[PDB]
Amino acid sequence: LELRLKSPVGAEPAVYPWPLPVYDKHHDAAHEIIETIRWVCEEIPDLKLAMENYVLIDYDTKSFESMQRLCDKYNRAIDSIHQLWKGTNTRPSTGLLRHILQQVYNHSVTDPEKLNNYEPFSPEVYGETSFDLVAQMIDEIKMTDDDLFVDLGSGVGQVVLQVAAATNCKHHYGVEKADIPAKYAETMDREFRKWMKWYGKKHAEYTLERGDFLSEEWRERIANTSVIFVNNFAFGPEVDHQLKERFANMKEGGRIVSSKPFAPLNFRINSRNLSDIGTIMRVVELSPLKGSWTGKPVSYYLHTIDRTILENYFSSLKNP
Ligand SMILES: O=C(c1ccc2ncccc2c1)c1c(Cl)cccc1Cl
Repeated sequence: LELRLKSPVGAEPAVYPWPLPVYDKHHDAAHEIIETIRWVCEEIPDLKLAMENYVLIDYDTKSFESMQRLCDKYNRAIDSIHQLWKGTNTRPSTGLLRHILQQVYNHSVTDPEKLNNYEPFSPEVYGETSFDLVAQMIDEIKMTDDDLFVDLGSGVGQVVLQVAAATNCKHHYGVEKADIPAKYAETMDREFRKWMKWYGKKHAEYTLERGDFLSEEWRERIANTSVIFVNNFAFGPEVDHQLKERFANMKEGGRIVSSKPFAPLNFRINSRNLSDIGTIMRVVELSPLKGSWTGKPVSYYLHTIDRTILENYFSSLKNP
């Protein structure tokens, strides 16, 4: 007993067992099947024509025969369209990406109890504000092929997968120290690549890793990163202090996107604060409410390595 969904690009079919898995009280694999068919029909206009109207209105998620009717109607339409293309990979849309990331998480994080995360910006609630906030950030930082993106404490890899699907960075890295999210990130990686192939969607190169970003190996790695992303909201003072030390080795124009600023927004250099990281970096608050945002009143911080802050203070002492 199983349900099969044919790929719009001829990849290996999506195979679901019956009874279908349940994700939570209001979310299950049946709704995922319905939403996948709908997204495929949205992106392929010919497919919508081929597929009968009623099929997506009258379905019973709790009926094997009903779900199988729904799956067969889609598959036949996939077959009709593949015969039409016989007679002679882009980036996913934002909408489709939200669906893919949720789908990848649903298939990967099978026991979310195991995460022990009660934080408001945790993997279990990613689609709520994070997806939209990360999307707002991608539009604001505007990375190129010369950039290398690192998420320090990447969890199950959701930020890395979103940025990789949206940008053209040389490479995207995610580093996670903790055992449980790092083991789930291995499945997230497999599922992401499988589903992206199924939809026929392109993504940048990315690596999800297990490791301590405060290690010796990661000192030179932070130093050579152009865009660092770090949710440092719960970070201790020692972790904060150590990170500032790693950031002090970054190149001019290097950027750090974070939840809490690493330097005051109103930092003013003087004879007493010359050790502070604020002497070598600009800091701005980016709030989607300032930048048609109707979500949570959230903000993130953009830091830019700029050693001219320090250079100017010295030139000012030498040239009054
Ligand atoms: O990680 C965050 C994030 C942001 C704000 C937060 N506010 C309070 C608590 C945690 C938080 C985490 C993030 C960042 Cl830094 C940039 C872009 C998109 C996202 Cl989702």
